[PDB]
Formats: sequence, structure tokens, C-alpha cells
Amino acid sequence: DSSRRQYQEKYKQVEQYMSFHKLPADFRQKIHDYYEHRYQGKMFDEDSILGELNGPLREEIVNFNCRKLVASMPLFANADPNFVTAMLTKLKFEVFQPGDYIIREGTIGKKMYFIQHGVVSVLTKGNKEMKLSDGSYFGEICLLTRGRRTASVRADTYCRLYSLSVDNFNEVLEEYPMMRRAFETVAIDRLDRIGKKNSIL
Amino acid sequence: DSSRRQYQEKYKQVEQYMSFHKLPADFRQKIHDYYEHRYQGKMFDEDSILGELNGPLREEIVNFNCRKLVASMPLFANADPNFVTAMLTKLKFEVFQPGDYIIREGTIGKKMYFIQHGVVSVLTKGNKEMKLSDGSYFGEICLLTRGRRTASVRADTYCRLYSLSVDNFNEVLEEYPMMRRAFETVAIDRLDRIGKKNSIL
Amino acid sequence: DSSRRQYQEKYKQVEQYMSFHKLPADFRQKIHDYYEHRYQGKMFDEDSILGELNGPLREEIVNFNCRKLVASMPLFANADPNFVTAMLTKLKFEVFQPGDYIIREGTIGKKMYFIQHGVVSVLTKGNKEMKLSDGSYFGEICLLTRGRRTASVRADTYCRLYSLSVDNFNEVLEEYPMMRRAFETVAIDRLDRIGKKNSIL
Amino acid sequence: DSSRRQYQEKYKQVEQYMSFHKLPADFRQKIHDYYEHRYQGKMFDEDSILGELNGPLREEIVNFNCRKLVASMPLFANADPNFVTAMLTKLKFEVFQPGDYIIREGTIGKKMYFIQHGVVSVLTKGNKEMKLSDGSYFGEICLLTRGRRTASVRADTYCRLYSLSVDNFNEVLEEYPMMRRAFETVAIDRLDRIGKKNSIL
Ligand SMILES: Nc1ccn([C@@H]2O[C@@H]3COP(=O)(O)O[C@H]3[C@H]2O)c(=O)n1
Ligand SMILES: Nc1ccn([C@@H]2O[C@@H]3COP(=O)(O)O[C@H]3[C@H]2O)c(=O)n1
Ligand SMILES: Nc1ccn([C@@H]2O[C@@H]3COP(=O)(O)O[C@H]3[C@H]2O)c(=O)n1
Ligand SMILES: Nc1ccn([C@@H]2O[C@@H]3COP(=O)(O)O[C@H]3[C@H]2O)c(=O)n1
Repeated sequence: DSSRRQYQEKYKQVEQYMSFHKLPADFRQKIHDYYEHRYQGKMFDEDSILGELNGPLREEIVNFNCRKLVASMPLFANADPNFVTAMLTKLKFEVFQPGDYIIREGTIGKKMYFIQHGVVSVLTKGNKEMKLSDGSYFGEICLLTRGRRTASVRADTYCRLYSLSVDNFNEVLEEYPMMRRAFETVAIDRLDRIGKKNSIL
Repeated sequence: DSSRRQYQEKYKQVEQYMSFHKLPADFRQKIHDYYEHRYQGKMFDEDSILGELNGPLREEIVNFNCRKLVASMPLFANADPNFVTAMLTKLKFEVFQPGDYIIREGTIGKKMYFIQHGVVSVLTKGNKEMKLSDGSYFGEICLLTRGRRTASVRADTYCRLYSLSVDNFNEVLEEYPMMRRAFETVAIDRLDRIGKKNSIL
Repeated sequence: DSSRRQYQEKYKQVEQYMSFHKLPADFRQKIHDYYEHRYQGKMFDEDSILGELNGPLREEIVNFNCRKLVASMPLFANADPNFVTAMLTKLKFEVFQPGDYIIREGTIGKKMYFIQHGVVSVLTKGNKEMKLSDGSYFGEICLLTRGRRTASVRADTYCRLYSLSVDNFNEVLEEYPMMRRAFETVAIDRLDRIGKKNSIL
Repeated sequence: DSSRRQYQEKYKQVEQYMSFHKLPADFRQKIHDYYEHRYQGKMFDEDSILGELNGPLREEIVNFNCRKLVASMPLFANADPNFVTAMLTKLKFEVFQPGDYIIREGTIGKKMYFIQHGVVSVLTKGNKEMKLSDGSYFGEICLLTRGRRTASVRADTYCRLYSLSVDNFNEVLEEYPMMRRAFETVAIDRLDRIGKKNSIL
């Protein structure tokens, strides 16, 4: 309805922006496709909508929208549902396109990512490429060590990801501190295969 | 007028949101009813309205809207009206529905609640259920001990509540510090019946 | 133009708010008059307008709008115009109505006030009433001592005031620290007449 | 399209603002010209547009819009493109008019400036005037010493500048710390000609 119109009017706004800045045709179409995969023809002022509600209704909503994500990921599926709800209410949906570098190996990490749908490639100068996909997560190491990205991560397909910031990642682990051990265990496993080890875990 | 229209257009926005995320029929009606109890057919950009005013007019307004809350609650009714005004200007109105868990026993507390209208149930694994209702308040213990919720609290009816955040709760007790003793006294009483005691009070 | 319409539509929004909360007739008219003295039939999204500009244009604008305030107040009139400009760009315009208590004697101070037009009464339990008016300022003591209001201040007429917050008051005195001595001198004078003295000045 | 209309309606809003505050004719035209050089007939809610996108698309966009700035400025042109991208995503576009004092010699520095197009004059009481122009930058010293502006800087022509705040300047140099040495080297050179020296560099 008026969400279909909001999508349209917002995209025309994007169209005049690229017109104004004279971006090439291929870049414009790339932005067109992002816009279609990410919003799918409707646009919602989601912060304002859920802010009209209360905690229980918001929590009931995120749990419904993410049933598949929760169900297919053992970390969430077997955890205390209150831990899950706390994580879910802070996830932010993001779409990446084939070839995008989601994470660069040198940099500082400010967020981790949960793969709802898609394939990514884990890359280090000096090892092979492992694939991660639906039900998996990545970017957690830098969050735990407070260090620097131990690899680059690259979208292979269109990716529908849910991201979690370092602050919210930590606010949720102060609460429910048993769950940090669950993250470190897999992080230790993954480091041991990329020829790495680290005392901090 | 245009507040009746704002209610309508905002709710249709909510309607397309649940349509987009394919929520079941019972959940949609539950959200419909919340929306009717909480906004009652009109929607006001209340932050912007009261921000157009000045301190005295804002203070005169909250005191008028809350005469009954103040009058039926001894803590406010017999306190220094400036203490009351300071508390009132930071309360945030909230509606909960039957069955909602307002507070879960394990968690960290970030706010307390004043009952304008409604009945709630106080619940601990290992004690009976006490009811609280109009003129009463709850969630104050965690605010004082800076600890962890000593019980769960559950809406029995539709509840019209006014919430107060930990920060504002503390900003108002630094000012007017005699009023903290008033909170602790009742908190000590309530702990002594749920078989509990605590040195911090 | 569309600022006259914005005034109208915004006020009708206020009208439905008081209708919804059933405020009495005298309080509604009091709010009507405030709205007319404060906005004078036009409403401007002033943060957004001046944010479209740059520093020099903003500084040239506040200096023009406040020529009279600056010219009739020795503190500003003889100060370094850069000090003045720094103060001016942080002033916030406020209107008070006869009888309003602008400052209550017990409380914590978070701002001071510069009188563009109007008369106020300085009040302490145990002294006479001094009047301040156009070209004068007040609320500065608590800002300097970081203490507690040494008196109440009460609008006698409609007052057009410019307020300055404690933070901005301090950001401007770290810069230009010679000007704090100018404030303390008058504050020491005013304390000595209300039978008071204070070491911190 | 609707960006051309947004320019128009926004400018009429500015027009009623100056009408309301009765600004003289020359000042109004000065604001008219600023508005034309700065927005060029179109207005975009740029924060919201780029916020609809993702990191890679935003980074690809700033890099395209600033190809000339990057290419003509050795500091950026020969640096690690990730350093550049980090700087670019935090630049804020600004237009200054002939005669404006961009930086005053006494003051505290909160930002530096990169000259996309324009000529400025570097001024100290007690030295000659050096000109800087396209491809050059200034305001970096105060950012490095955390001190006080070592000179005034004055627009000679219309200037199209990109500014960088002290915080973002520092967030980017914690990352990529080799680039601070590049700034200090030129800062040391520039100080040595204005008869100055400083241990902190
Ligand atoms: N054998 C490995 C090693 C690392 N990784 C992920 O790559 C991420 C890159 O950034 P990070 O924040 O260091 O966390 C890393 C792992 O999730 C992985 O998925 N498999
Ligand atoms: N006998 C008792 C014990 C506790 N309570 C309230 O339950 C709240 C649960 O969270 P809280 O923040 O620990 O504060 C508690 C009391 O208000 C109560 O109302 N009666
Ligand atoms: N003789 C006096 C004493 C005090 N005052 C002002 O009253 C203000 C009340 O709050 P304040 O922040 O303590 O600063 C005080 C003086 O400006 C005044 O105007 N004349
Ligand atoms: N010989 C010099 C000396 C100083 N400058 C610039 O002037 C700026 C004024 O503020 P700043 O922040 O101290 O940084 C200074 C230099 O960029 C310059 O461009 N050439």
C-alpha cells in the first residue's frame, strides 16, 4: 500500500542522487539490484513501528521473523530462549552482493554476522578457502579477542545477513556469560585449522 | 482531527508490516487490540508537542494528567510536590496485555513500573502469588540494590503502567535523597515476606 | 507562507492533545497565549535551517538577531566579539508567562538566563525582592559554584529569555577564561547583599 | 525531480526565516548565493539515502565522488586505498564564500579541511600570506598538537571544502598509524617557515 509507494518514492530519490553525482550505468544497476533484494518493493520505518509497541510484542515479533535462523543454528536452537531473544532484538538485517568484501583481514572488527541465506568465502593470505553458509556465523573472533580480523570474508552469492555490533554482543554476554564459552570453543577450533593459535582464548 | 488520521495511517503501516512478515491471524489481532488500548484512536507526536512548550507548562500538564495516579499512591500523595513533578516528567506510558511477562526473575533490571490501572501477579519459584494493582508500584528492588530481579511480574488484565528508567530513577534520588529511604522501607518489607533478606538495604 | 501554515497545523495538533487529555478551559487559553507570544504565527524548523548553512553564516545571523541583547548588556557589549559569538550560538530562546517560577531556590541548576525583554523577581525566604529586567542576567551563581540555587526567580511579565546550559556555559569559559572572573565579580556582589558570602568565589 | 522541488521548498523556508528576522537585503542575497553554490538546485537527505545502502556500496560511492580529490592530493593518491576510504567516508562537504574566516588564529581546533576547489590565505600577525589551493589541506596542526590554531585561514574565492572532525581524524589514525607521520612531516615543514618550531612534533 503506502509501503509500496514509499519504496518507489525512496528509490526515485536514490535515482536522482546517482544522476546528480553522474555515476556510471553499471554502478546504477548494481544499486538497483541491491535495492530490490534488500527491500523487495516495500519500505517500512521499522524503528518507529516497533517503537509504537511494547517489549513483549517486539520480542514475539523478532522470534517469529527469525524461526528459521534460530532453528537451523545449533548455538541458538539449544540455548536458553531468553538469551536468543536478547540477541535477536539487536540484530540488524543486511544484504551483500557477490564479490563484496564483508570483512577485510587487517582491519578493526566492530560487528559479527549471522548467515540467514547465502555462501561466503573465508580467506587468509597463506591458507585455502573455507566456505560458510546458511546456519553459520562469522566475525566472532575479533569480537572476543578485541583484536584484529584474522581473515577476510567475501560474499559468493547474494547474502542475507544479520549483524551484531561489538557493544550489543558484549551487553548480551555480560548477561548470560555461559554463552561466551560456546563462542570461544568454535573460535578455538577455527583458529587451529588456519594454522593459528591464541592464548586469549 | 489530524490525530485521528495519524492513528489510522500509522496503523495501516503496521498492517502492511505484519502482512509483509506474514504473521498469523491471532498475532495480528493481538497487535490490533494493543494498538487500540494504547492509543485509543489518536496519535500524537508527544515529544515534539511538549518540546514546543516550556518547563512550567510541561510540569503543569504532567501533574494534571496524573492527578489520580499521584492521589491514590501514598508515596507520591504525601511527598514534596517538587519530588513528584520531577518523577512525573520522566514517566513513560506503557500498556501490557493479559499474560505478558513484564519482568522475568533472572534478568537485569533497567526500569520500575507504577500501576495506573490493572492487576499484576508477583511470582517466585518457591512462594505464593501476591497481587498488586492500582496505586501500587513494583520493580523498585533491582533499581535500589543494582542487583537482579527478585521475582517475575505478570499482567493479569490489560495494564496501563508508567515506567521509570534506572538513570532517571537515580537522577531524581540524588536530588531529594530522603525519598530513597521511603522506597527501601517497602522493599525491605516485601523481601521479608518472600522469605528473603538483604544487607544492601 | 508555509511557515504560517506550519504554525496553524502545529497548533491544531496541540489543540487535539489538550482535547484528548481534557484540560480545563483556562489552561487551554494559557497555552494558546504562550503559543502566540513564543512563535508569533510562524514556525520554523530552525535546527534544520541553520544546519543547511555554514559557521560564518550562522555566526553572522545570531549576531544580527541579538544586536539589542548584546548592545544593552555591558558583559557582552565590551567583551571580545568572538567570546560573544561563541555564547550567542548556544543560546536557546524561551518565553515565560507572569507568575511562572523560572528557578526554584532549593533545586539543582542546569542553565542560566539572559533577559532580552521582561521583568523578574528575585526571591529568598528571608530577604526583600529585587527586580531584574532587560539587559540583565541571572542563574549564573549555581553555574559557577556548581552548587544549589541561592534563590527563586519569578516572571512578573511575559518574559523573552535566552537560556544557556551548564555544559555550554563551561565549554565557552574554558575558552576565554578571563570572562569567568567577570561573572564571579557580579555574583560576589549579589551574594553580599542577600546577606550571603561564599569562599568558592 | 522531487529533489529539485525539495531545493525550492527548502529555500522558500529559508526565505521566510530571513523575512521573519528582518535581515538586510545584502545579507539575504549572500545567503541566496551560498544556497546556490552549496546545493546547486537539488537537495538530498543524504544521511538517509546512504543509510539505506551497505558498507561496500557507500565506500564505492565516496571513492567515485572524490576521484579528483584523491588523485590530485599526494597524501591520498599514494596511500593505502583502505586508509583513503576510511577518511573519505567521514568527510563532510562545505562551501565558504570570499572573505569568510574559515579558521581564527586564537581558537580551539575541532576539524581540518581538504581543498577540493578554491584558494585560501594563511595569515599570522607577523608573517606574510601563503596561498593554498586545490589538492592542498590545512587545519591539521591543531589536530596533531591538540593545541591552538597557529594561524587564521581566509577564503579568497568560493571554496568547496571537505572537512574532517578531530574525533574522526583520530579514529582513522589509530587505525593506519603510519599516516600520522605523513601529516607531521608537512606540519613540521610549515611551522619552520612561519618562524615557528614545536617539540610535540
Ligand atoms: N578456520 C576459520 C578461521 C576464521 N573464520 C572466521 O573469519 C572471521 C574473520 O574475522 P574475525 O572477526 O577474525 O572472525 C573470523 C571467524 O569468524 C572462519 O570462519 N574459519
Ligand atoms: N513480596 C514481594 C517481593 C518483590 N516484589 C516486587 O517484585 C519485583 C520484581 O523485580 P524487582 O526489580 O526485584 O522489584 C521487585 C518488587 O517490586 C513485590 O511486589 N512483593
Ligand atoms: N542579590 C542577588 C542574589 C542572587 N541573584 C540571582 O538569583 C539566582 C538564583 O539562582 P542562581 O543560579 O543561585 O543564581 C542566582 C543569581 O543570578 C540576584 O539576581 N541578586
Ligand atoms: N607555513 C604554514 C603554517 C600553518 N598553515 C596552516 O594553517 C593552519 C591554521 O590552523 P592549524 O590547525 O594550526 O593548522 C594550520 C596549518 O594547516 C599553513 O598552511 N602554512
